[PDB]
Amino acid sequence: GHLEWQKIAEELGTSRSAFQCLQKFQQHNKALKRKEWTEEEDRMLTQLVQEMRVGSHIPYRRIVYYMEGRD
DNA sequence: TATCCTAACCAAAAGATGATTTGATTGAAGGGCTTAAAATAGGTGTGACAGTAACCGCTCGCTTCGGCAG
Repeated sequence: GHLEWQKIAEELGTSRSAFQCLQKFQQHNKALKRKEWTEEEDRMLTQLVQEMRVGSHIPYRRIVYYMEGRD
């Protein structure tokens, strides 16, 4: 279930640890790197942009702290 | 589409990696000692010497100045 990555590393059998396995998976996890879009992400992105943006300047990536699976 | 992620790459903050320059240290030498001795030749100031110097709780005895005396 993408959980207990110590067990995942042990099952891998190449002497990897949980942290390395998780790092590699997250760097190649479609669920994390959101090529997709969701309604709540769009709504909250619009809300934060409208709250903060002045003129043509918006906090393009500082919104990522609030919305998951982004950069 | 409006917008984004962030694979691989461009612009900028910050975060870091080694070579070079400047602030700082010091190793060795100029130097200028030491007592230890032995010595002739010396000059006087000064510091003892010494002196005067000066400055710094109860109960008797004794006395006087008037108020009548002479």
